[PDB]
Amino acid sequence: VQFSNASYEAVIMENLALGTEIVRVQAYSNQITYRFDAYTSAQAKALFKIDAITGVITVKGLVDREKGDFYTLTVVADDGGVDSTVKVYITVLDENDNSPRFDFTSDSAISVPEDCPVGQRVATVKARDPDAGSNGQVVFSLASGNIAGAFEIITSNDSIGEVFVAKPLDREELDHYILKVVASDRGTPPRKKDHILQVTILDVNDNPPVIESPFGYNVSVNEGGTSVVQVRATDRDIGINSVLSYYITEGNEDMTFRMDRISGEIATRPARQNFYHLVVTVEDEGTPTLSATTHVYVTI
Ligand SMILES: [Ca+2]
Ligand SMILES: [Ca+2]
Ligand SMILES: [Ca+2]
Ligand SMILES: [Ca+2]
Ligand SMILES: [Ca+2]
Ligand SMILES: [Ca+2]
Repeated sequence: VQFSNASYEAVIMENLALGTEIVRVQAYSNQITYRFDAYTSAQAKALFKIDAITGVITVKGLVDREKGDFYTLTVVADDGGVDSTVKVYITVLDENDNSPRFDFTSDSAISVPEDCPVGQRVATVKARDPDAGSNGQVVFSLASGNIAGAFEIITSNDSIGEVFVAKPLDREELDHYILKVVASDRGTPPRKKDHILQVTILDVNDNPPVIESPFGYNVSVNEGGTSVVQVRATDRDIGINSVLSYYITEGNEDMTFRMDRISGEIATRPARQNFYHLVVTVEDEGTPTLSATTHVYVTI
């Protein structure tokens, strides 16, 4: 009718082996038998058992702190003669038994213009770890593919990773990244999960046409429609940012010459001076418009 103690307490690690003895209830007057009362939860009765004779409570099931960190058992001491009851309080401590998992709201493929300023945010990732304290805090890093330190990841709220431009980008040097984002917990030792973020670098019109002849063109013609010279230029950008237009902008007031806008070929017009100094402008078709100038000196 009386118990060895006012209540019983035990502190156990989650995932403790089945059969582990956690506490012994003892009552005294007649044989005494021990059992859980009717009100003790189904969840608790699946995890713990009490020996009818000894009063020893053992681990019966898989104790998972992420499913519950505290149980109240009520134990009946039946002398076969209402029976006395006593409370048993079980605290469950944390194992670092979970790795971070990325949420599906995490960016996995982004497009960044190569003139994206240092400090601008280009992506966010989110990860969770259901362990307790340090075992559940998440910190992000860029473990590989972060060529020349282009990007940096900053962690908020042990939960969100913000990806920023850390160094100026240049599509003409590197037009894509495969960043291996790592979510680590702060367990000792830590558990980690990786996530791939693909970065495509978009072109800006940041390269001018470059004239292939550094000193311009010096030519003699002795012609109606006779080709005189082809001006050529290149451009390091792509798409419309490297599509070139060729114009004669000065020295052709008497209309002796024609320049094909696309090919840069100069011809005499179908149709007087012994000498012409043509100025040629080459423009790309991007924004802002970039251009180069060259000189074409024509002797007839
Ligand atoms: Ca667990
Ligand atoms: Ca963890
Ligand atoms: Ca845990
Ligand atoms: Ca560039
Ligand atoms: Ca460019
Ligand atoms: Ca260009």
